[PDB]
Amino acid sequence: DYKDDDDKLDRADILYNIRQTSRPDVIPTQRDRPVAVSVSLKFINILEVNEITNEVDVVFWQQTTWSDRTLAWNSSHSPDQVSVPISSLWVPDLAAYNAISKPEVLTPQLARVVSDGEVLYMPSIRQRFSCDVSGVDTESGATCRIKIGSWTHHSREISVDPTTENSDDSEYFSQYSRFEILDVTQKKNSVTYSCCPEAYEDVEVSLNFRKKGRSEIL
Amino acid sequence: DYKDDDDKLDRADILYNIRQTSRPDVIPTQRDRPVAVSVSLKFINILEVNEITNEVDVVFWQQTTWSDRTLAWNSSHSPDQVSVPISSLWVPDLAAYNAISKPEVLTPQLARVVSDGEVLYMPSIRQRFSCDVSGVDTESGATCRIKIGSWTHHSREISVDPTTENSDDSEYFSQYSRFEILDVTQKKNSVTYSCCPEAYEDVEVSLNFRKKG
Amino acid sequence: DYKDDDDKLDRADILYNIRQTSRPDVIPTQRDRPVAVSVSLKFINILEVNEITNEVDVVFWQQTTWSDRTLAWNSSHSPDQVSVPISSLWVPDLAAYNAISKPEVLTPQLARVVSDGEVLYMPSIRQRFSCDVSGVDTESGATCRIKIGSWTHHSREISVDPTTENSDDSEYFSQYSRFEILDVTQKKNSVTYSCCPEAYEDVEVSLNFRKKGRSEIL
Amino acid sequence: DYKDDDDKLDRADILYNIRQTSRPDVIPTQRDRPVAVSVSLKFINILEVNEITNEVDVVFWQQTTWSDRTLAWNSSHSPDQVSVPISSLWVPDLAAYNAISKPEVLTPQLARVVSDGEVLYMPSIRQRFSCDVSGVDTESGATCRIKIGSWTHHSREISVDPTTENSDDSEYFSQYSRFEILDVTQKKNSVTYSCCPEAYEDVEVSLNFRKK
Amino acid sequence: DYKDDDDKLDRADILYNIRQTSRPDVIPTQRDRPVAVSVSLKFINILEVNEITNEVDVVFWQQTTWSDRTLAWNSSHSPDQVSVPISSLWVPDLAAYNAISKPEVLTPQLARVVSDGEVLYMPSIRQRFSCDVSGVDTESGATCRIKIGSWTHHSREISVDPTTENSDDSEYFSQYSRFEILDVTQKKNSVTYSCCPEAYEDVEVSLNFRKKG
Ligand SMILES: COc1ccc(-c2cc(N(Cc3ccccn3)Cc3ccccn3)nc(N)n2)cc1
Ligand SMILES: COc1ccc(-c2cc(N(Cc3ccccn3)Cc3ccccn3)nc(N)n2)cc1
Ligand SMILES: COc1ccc(-c2cc(N(Cc3ccccn3)Cc3ccccn3)nc(N)n2)cc1
Ligand SMILES: COc1ccc(-c2cc(N(Cc3ccccn3)Cc3ccccn3)nc(N)n2)cc1
Ligand SMILES: COc1ccc(-c2cc(N(Cc3ccccn3)Cc3ccccn3)nc(N)n2)cc1
Ligand SMILES: *[C@@H]1O[C@H](CO)[C@@H](O)[C@H](O)[C@H]1NC(C)=O
Ligand SMILES: *[C@@H]1O[C@H](CO)[C@@H](O)[C@H](O)[C@H]1NC(C)=O
Ligand SMILES: *[C@@H]1O[C@H](CO)[C@@H](O)[C@H](O)[C@H]1NC(C)=O
Ligand SMILES: *[C@@H]1O[C@H](CO)[C@@H](O)[C@H](O)[C@H]1NC(C)=O
Ligand SMILES: *[C@@H]1O[C@H](CO)[C@@H](O)[C@H](O)[C@H]1NC(C)=O
Repeated sequence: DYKDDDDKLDRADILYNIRQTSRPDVIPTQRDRPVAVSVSLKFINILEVNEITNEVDVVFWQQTTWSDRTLAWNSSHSPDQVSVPISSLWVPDLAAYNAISKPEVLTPQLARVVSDGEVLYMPSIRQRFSCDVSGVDTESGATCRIKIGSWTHHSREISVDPTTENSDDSEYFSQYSRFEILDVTQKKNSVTYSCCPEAYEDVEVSLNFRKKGRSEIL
Repeated sequence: DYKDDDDKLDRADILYNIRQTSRPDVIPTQRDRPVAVSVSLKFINILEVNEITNEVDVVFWQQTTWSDRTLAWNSSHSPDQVSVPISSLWVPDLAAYNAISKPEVLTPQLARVVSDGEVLYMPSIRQRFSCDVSGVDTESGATCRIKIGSWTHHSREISVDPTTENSDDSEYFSQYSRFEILDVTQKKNSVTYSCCPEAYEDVEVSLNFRKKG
Repeated sequence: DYKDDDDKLDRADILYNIRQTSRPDVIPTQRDRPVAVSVSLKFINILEVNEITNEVDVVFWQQTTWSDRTLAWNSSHSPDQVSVPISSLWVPDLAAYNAISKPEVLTPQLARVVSDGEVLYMPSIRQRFSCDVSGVDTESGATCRIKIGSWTHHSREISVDPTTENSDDSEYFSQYSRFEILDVTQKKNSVTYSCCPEAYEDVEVSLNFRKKGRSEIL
Repeated sequence: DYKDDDDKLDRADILYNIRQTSRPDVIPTQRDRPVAVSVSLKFINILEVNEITNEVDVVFWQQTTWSDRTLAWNSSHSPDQVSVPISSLWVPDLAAYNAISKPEVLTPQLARVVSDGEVLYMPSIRQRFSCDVSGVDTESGATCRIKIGSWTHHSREISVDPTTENSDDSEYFSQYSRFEILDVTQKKNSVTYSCCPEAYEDVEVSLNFRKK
Repeated sequence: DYKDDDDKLDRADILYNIRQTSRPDVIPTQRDRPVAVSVSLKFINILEVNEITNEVDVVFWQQTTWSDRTLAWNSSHSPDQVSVPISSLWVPDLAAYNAISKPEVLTPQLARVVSDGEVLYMPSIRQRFSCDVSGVDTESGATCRIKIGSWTHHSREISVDPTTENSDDSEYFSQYSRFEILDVTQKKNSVTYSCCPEAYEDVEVSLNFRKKG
């Protein structure tokens, strides 16, 4: 309930409840279905691009959501959401398969838990990637592909699905970047290896971008 | 009162009381209203300015204050204030929305708790930002804007307000910097996204500065 | 069996069982044989090659497995595998003898424990090495050798064995690298020092790689 | 007692006593008086100097001492001193007001606790500062001032005092540096802010140095 | 018993025994004598040298050993040696007097404990030092001296013994370095300061090296 959101004791009790029920290390599979993790990257900046080494340095908000209805509560007379340290929660073990640096989280490591069991987590992350930088200094731009999925959970355990297919991230991308975004495409993809049987679901993020205000030869 | 400030046992007891009462992970919403967080950035140094990439590296003291009346005590014959490790306290989950590096805290992670429940927290932070660097080597200078607000609490849970809206920062900015400030303003601002319902309050800090001639 | 894989209470109980049985600081010697650790490096990216200093900066997945039969459970009607924080497990104290930076782990620090007691651990690691970079700009390429073994356990306590002896890592190495891999060979080798006659087993990883576009103008 | 310093059980007992008595988060104020913190910086290395940006990169030993009498014990027949992890002790919340990087501690984080309750702590610290570098290539040299005081305790709670006003740090400063030290002065100084009522005591360390 | 080395339960019990007896924060002084620490550096690489600033960036293995007989056990029918996380053990608080960066430890932080109570600890460390780089491009080479000893324990509490062989230096030093080692000499010395009592033992490591060519 909206009116009761700022009831402190209620929030403290909800946090207590969440921590009693939460299993931070066990996947919240419900009904023998995989955990449906939804992921959508919102690019904030493109900081370094190297066309020779095919490397980019970027900042993005990793919009992440999933359900654990064992965390759910009756919010008819209590807050609808609270913030929770992610150390108290299970969080999907996502990794970018083509990252070449550690994900640097720039933000407080808190998630929102909603009374219906939905969890929202959105770290601001600075990270470097190996991807196709060719064409960045052209009209059509470069297309850098970033693949994100579970590091240890195959598709029967975790499914990683995109939220919105196409965007140009206009509400998020810095107007002061040297670069501009032409399109961001986010699609389901699946990876397997010859060594190892199971398939892994990932989201393949296609970042099409170019140098801004480039001087051309016409 | 200040005459009892160095009563060690009193300080120990106050710290004990604070740790018994404090809920570090719960917003201290009193009277069913948002937590009023007051913030002002005091710029100490401008370390690097890259007009190629529109990036700045700065050091600032983040003066931060709010109230949690449940922490209050009667200081008629006891210390007015004590220092407390911030891990013992709730602290607002502030973030700079246009930061491009982690906030590096340079100073002991302690806050002051006043006997009326007021909390004062002021880390010296070195951090990099993406902001408009155009004009830094002109008379009018550059204007670099930094937006600071709660990362996870919307306006009904936390309000973030500027302590003062206008400053020359003269008491704080390093006289030895190769840069000089023309103005620092701090304004209330609201942020919303099409994806999401609620609004998030922030403080928009506008740093107008130039390379000294 | 895999129909029971998403039974969450079962997963929680396996994790509990593993944590009750696991001795994280004790080598899991079975019978009185050394722990047999299988290791195979899959190179993902070659970030920097410094011909002046003979140094390389690389990213690789360190495919690692060993068994601890005391962790095994009956999985007739329970999950075959779970993910486990490596803090809950013994892991081999592997080190690269010619590393010149710390191994930076880019991925969630989780392992897979299989119901037969097998443990699989595969961190993505960025690390710098001192090695022979000569030849990198030639058809034959450079051969960079990295020796990896236990830091404190001799051959009677831990044996370290390569899996695949030869490969070009085509499933793993980035197509966007300015380098290309000719061959990755991984062989057993033994190290002793005049101070200390006890043999230490290691895998010698020979990375044969070359710069793309070796022929240029000037 | 000299003879008992290496009595290991005695050292373990003292450490146990210290940890039972110590309040690491409470200032050790005695007799309604501020904690007297004595501080002296000894510069070891001047690693980088930038005359354009007025920044220096230095290494120094922060010689720090104070007393907590509640830690004292009778050492007539036991060790006079032991080493203690600082996480078991209260240590002053000192910070350099013009630091522009994190203090990087290069040494084991241990203090010495003396049987009279004196505590000695001396980290080697690498840190960058914003200060006046002009004149560094001249004979008179540059004078870089570094202000060190409590970050959260005002003068009623903690006094920060120099041990020794003048020195050229000869036993400490690297002979192999490309800079040389002319003089290091360390003086009491007091800082007040228009926002806040009380004064904060600090040591102003004036580092007079030049390129060789 | 080496045939009993792989008895897992035996190893678990030894670790239990070590952890019950170990005092990680107390110097293991036996018979009212200083802890006799043996320590020597084995250089693996010289990565960067700057003759202008007199700085070197090197990698070495810190061969370290000492005794704590309270850890001893009877190994007639049990393992002779086990690996132990150093968090479970006292370790000498060694530091380099002329270090200008943190010691970056590149290896698992385990020590070996032997059934006679000997402890062996050998971190691979990358670290930068301020030292005499003059002569590096000459036949005579440079002589960079690195001074290492206890940070807080004087000579009556900890002694250091750096005596070791060096004709095996090519077993350790990288063949791929830009530099070559002429000699590594490691000798006892003592340090005192006018301000303070006691002497602190150190190991003066003289790294005599030159650029190849
Ligand atoms: C696919 O799943 C998601 C998850 C989160 C979001 C999301 C949340 C969101 N906020 C709540 C939130 C939840 C948790 C953490 C941080 N933040 C608000 C807000 C506003 C200003 C700065 C920061 N966060 N803002 C935006 N733009 N997106 C969207 C989709
Ligand atoms: C709007 O909220 C605030 C919060 C703090 C301040 C504040 C506090 C303050 N000190 C107390 C304090 C409380 C806590 C932590 C550190 N410091 C004193 C002082 C002086 C010299 C260095 C350090 N701190 N100094 C200054 N200039 N501003 C002002 C407004
Ligand atoms: C010689 O021993 C090994 C060990 C592991 C592997 C292994 C595991 C593996 N995955 C499972 C796993 C277990 C644990 C941790 C991470 N990953 C799958 C997978 C797929 C996409 C990204 C990540 N991991 N994938 C690949 N290619 N190899 C191979 C040989
Ligand atoms: C104003 O307060 C002080 C505090 C300490 C000192 C002090 C202590 C000191 N040592 C003891 C000590 C205590 C504790 C920690 C480290 N060290 C000896 C020694 C010698 C060689 C390296 C290291 N330490 N050496 C020097 N030069 N100064 C001086 C004044
Ligand atoms: C003066 O005291 C010492 C201590 C250790 C050594 C020592 C130990 C040693 N190993 C055992 C060990 C003990 C503990 C930790 C790691 N390692 C073997 C070995 C071999 C290959 C990589 C790693 N370690 N190797 C070498 N070269 N020296 C020598 C003298
Ligand atoms: C939630 O609680 C309210 C009042 O406490 C009650 O009327 C309502 O039935 C509850 N909802 C459910 C689903 O039990
Ligand atoms: C506060 O404390 C003093 C003495 O400690 C007492 O005189 C007074 O009544 C107390 N209550 C209030 C509300 O001040
Ligand atoms: C495993 O448990 C199943 C399930 O009840 C049972 O049929 C059988 O006894 C077990 N199988 C073994 C021990 O091989
Ligand atoms: C210290 O201990 C000795 C021996 O127990 C005792 O005789 C002496 O009186 C004590 N000193 C003080 C000052 O109490
Ligand atoms: C050591 O232990 C073995 C059995 O554990 C025993 O036979 C022997 O007497 C013990 N003492 C010595 C000195 O070996």
